[PDB]
Amino acid sequence: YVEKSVNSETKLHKLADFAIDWAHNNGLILRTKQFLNKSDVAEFAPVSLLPSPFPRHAFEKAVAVHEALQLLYFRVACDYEFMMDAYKDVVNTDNHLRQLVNIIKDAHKQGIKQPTTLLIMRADYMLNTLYELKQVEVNTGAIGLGIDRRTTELHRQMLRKVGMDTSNSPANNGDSNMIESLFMAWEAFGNKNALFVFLSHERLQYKFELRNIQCQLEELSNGQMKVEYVSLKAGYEQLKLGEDYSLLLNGEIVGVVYSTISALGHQANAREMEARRTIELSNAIKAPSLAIAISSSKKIQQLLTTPGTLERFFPSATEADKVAAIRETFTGLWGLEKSDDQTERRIKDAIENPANYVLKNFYDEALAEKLRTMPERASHILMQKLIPMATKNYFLRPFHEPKLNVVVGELGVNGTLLGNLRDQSVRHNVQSGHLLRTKLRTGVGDSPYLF
Amino acid sequence: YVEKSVNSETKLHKLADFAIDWAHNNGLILRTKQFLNKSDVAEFAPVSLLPSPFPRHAFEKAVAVHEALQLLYFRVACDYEFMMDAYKDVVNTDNHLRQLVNIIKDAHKQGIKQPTTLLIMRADYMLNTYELKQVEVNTGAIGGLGIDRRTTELHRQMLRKVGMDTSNSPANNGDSNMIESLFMAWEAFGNKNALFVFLSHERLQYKFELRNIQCQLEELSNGQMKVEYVSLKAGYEQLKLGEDYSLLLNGEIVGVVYSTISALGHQANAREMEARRTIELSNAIKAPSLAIAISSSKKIQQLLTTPGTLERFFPSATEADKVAAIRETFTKLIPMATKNYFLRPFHEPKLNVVVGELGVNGTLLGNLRDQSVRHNVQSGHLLRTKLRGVGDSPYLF
Repeated sequence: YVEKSVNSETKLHKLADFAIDWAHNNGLILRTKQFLNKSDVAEFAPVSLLPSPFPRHAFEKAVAVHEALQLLYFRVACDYEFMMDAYKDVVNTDNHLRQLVNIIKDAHKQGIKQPTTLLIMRADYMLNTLYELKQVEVNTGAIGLGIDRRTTELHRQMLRKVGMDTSNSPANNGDSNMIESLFMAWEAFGNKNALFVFLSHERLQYKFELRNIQCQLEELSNGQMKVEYVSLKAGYEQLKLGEDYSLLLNGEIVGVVYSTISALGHQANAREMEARRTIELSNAIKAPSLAIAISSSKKIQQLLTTPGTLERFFPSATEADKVAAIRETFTGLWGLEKSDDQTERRIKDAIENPANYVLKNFYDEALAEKLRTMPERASHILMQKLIPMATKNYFLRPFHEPKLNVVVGELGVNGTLLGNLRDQSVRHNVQSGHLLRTKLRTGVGDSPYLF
Repeated sequence: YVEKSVNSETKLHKLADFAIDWAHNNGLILRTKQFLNKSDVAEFAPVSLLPSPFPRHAFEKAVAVHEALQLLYFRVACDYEFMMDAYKDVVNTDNHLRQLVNIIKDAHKQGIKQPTTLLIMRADYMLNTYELKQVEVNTGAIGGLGIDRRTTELHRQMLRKVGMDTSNSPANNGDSNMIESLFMAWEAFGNKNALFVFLSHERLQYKFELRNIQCQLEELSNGQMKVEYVSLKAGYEQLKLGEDYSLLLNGEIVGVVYSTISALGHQANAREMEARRTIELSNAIKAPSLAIAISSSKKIQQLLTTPGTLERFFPSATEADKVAAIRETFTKLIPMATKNYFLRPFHEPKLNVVVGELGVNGTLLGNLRDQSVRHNVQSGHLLRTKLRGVGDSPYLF
C-alpha cells in the first residue's frame, strides 16, 4: 500500500516535509549526533513515512502474552538460586558479569532493605514466514515510550494525508502507564521530600524524552516531587549509603532510581560499579533492580526454553494457559551440550534439511558439514532459521533523501510490573505501548498498520 | 526579582537546561541559521529565562485601545481617496511604494471583486520614563503568535521553578483567535474545495509555526481544507487569474491567501510584484489585502496624529472615547530598564540590563464595500527585549 499511496516525487516531498515539521512540533525529536551533551539543537527522530503493514493476529498474540511474560521474568528475578545457578560458569570468564553478580550476592546477604521494585519490559518479536510470531529478545534493563506514541500519532496524520483508514492503527499509550508506574513507585517509598533520580548518561539522544517524564511526574505530584539526574561516574562522588541504608544524593534521601544505563550493555569502570553497588544496597525503590535487569540475559532466555523450565515458574495447573501462550512464541533452540533424544534427532533433521536451521554463523551446506564432523559441541547452539516478512516503505532520516526500499521489522511490546521481592506478590502488571523497529532487508522507528 | 531568584551559576544552568528542553518539547522552536530552507534540525527560539517586569496599568491600556486601533486602520484602508492623497508625493521618490500603490489603483479601477478581508495587527509600544507610547503599527506580515503563547507558558513553568506566583503572568491566546479568524475567512469564501494558501518565503525561521496553523485549520475543517504554500517568486509561474477572477494555483481555486511576506518590508523584484498584483485582482479573500498592509506605513501613522484627523475616521460622538484613548498613546523616549537572562542557542546565559517593547495582537474581519465589521478582537501579546533581541512575556506589577 505504501508504494501505491505515494504516486510521485512531488507528493513524497510534500508528505515528508509535513511529517518532519509535525515531528518537531510534537516532540518526536532527539539530540543531534554532533551535540549529544546539549539540547540547543534537536533533530527529528528517524521514522518510516507511513506505518508498515503487520498482521492483526500476530499483534494481538504479542500483546495478549505480555503480562504473563512480565510475571515470568519477575519470578526469575526473585529466584536467587536459579539465577546463581544460571551464571555459575560465565562469571569465571566475564569480569563485568562477575561484578554484577557479586553486587546481587552482597544485597542478598544483608537482607532486602527495599521489597518494592518496578520491572519495565520490552519484548521483541519477528514474523517468521518459513506468518508465525517468534520472540527474539527480552529487555528488562534500560528502557523511548513517548517517542513510540508520537510515531503512532504521526502515522495517523500521514494515513489521513493519503486517504487511508486510521482505525487499523492501534492505540499506543505506553508512556502514560510508565509515568503512572514511576509515580506509584515514588508514592510507595512514603516520603514526599525523597528525590526521584534519573540514573542516566550525560551523552544521550533521548534527553528530551526524559524531560517529558520529569514534567509529567512534577504535574502528578503537584510540584512536590524533586527530580534529579546523575550518571554512575558522577554518582561515585555524589551517592552514599546512609547509616539507616538511605540512598543519599549530595546528602538528600533518594526514593526512586529510574535507570537508563544498561546493566548488561554498559561496560562500567570500577567507580561506576561501586556507585551501582551503593544504589543496590540502599532502601531506594529501583526501577529496575539489578536482579531484574540481568534476569533477561541471552543465557536465561535460552534456559527458559528448555523442557520443564517454564513450569518451574508456573507450577500451578491454573497457570497452564500462560505456559502454553509463552511457549508457542519461542524460537526453536537446541543447545548441543545436551545429548538427549530431542537434540539428537534435531541434529539429524538439520543435516538432512539444513535450509531450515542456523548453527552459531553456519548456513545450508556448511551447517550440514559442520554437524557431520564436529566433535566442540558444548559451545555451539542450533536454532530454527527465521525469515522475516518483507514489505516496502520510505525512511525519514535527517538530511537523507527518502527512497522506496524493501524493509523488514521487529515488533516491540512494552509494559510495567510493580512487585514485592520478599513474598513475590504483584500489585500492578500491565501491558501498555508498542513499536515497530524497521530496517533495510539500527533502522528507524515505525508503527503497525494491522491487516 | 530575576537577579534575586537566581542565586548561583549551578541553579542558573539547571533552570536554563530545563527551559531549553521544555522549548523543544513544546514547539518553541525555529529553523536553524545554517538551514533556513530545511526543517531537519531546529533550534529553540531565543527567549528570556523569566518574564520581565512590566507595569499592569500600561499593559491594560495597550490591550484596551487595540480594537479601536484596528477599527481605525480598517477605515483608513477603506478610504481610497485618503490613501491616494497620503501617498501623492512619496510615490515619486520611492519606487517600491509606487508599484504597491499602482496595484491598488488597478484593483480599484476594475471594481472590488472580493469585499471580505482579514486585517491582522500588531501594535508596538514602549514605556517612556511611566507612560505608554505607541511606536509602530504593523498590518502586513505578522506570524509568531504560537511562539508568543509558548513563551508565556515557558515563563509560567520557570516562575514555579523559582517559587514565584504565576497569576501576574497574563493569558496569551493570540494563536487561537488567529486560527479561528483564518477559518472564518475560509468559510466566508463559500467553497469547501478552495485552497488555503500560505504566501511565504522558502527561507523562513517560522516554518514550524505555520505548520501548526495548518494542522489546526485542517482539524477545524474536519479534513476538508486543502492547505498549500507558495512564494511570490514561485507564484509568478504558478498563480493565474481565471476568467471568472478566481485565483488559480496550478489550476486550483484559492479561497484565502494568508501573507507572511511583508508588503512594505520585502524588496520584491518585478516577477514577485506581478504575482502580488495577480493575487490583489482576484476574488480570493486576502489576509491581509495590500490596502490594509500599506494603511500602516510610517507616513500614515504620522498623518493620523495631525489635528482633527482621528475624528475624520471616528465622526460620531459615541466614539469620542476611542479617539481620546488612541491619542493618549501618541508621542525623545527613555525606556524602563530591568535585568534578565537571555537564552540563545549556544550562548551562555548572562545577567544584563535590558529594555523592551510591548506588542499587542488582534484580528478584524470586515467588508471593504460597506465598511461593516463582523469580528474585531484583541488577542495575544508579547515582549521583545534587548540589551540597553529575544522573545519575552510580561510579569505585571
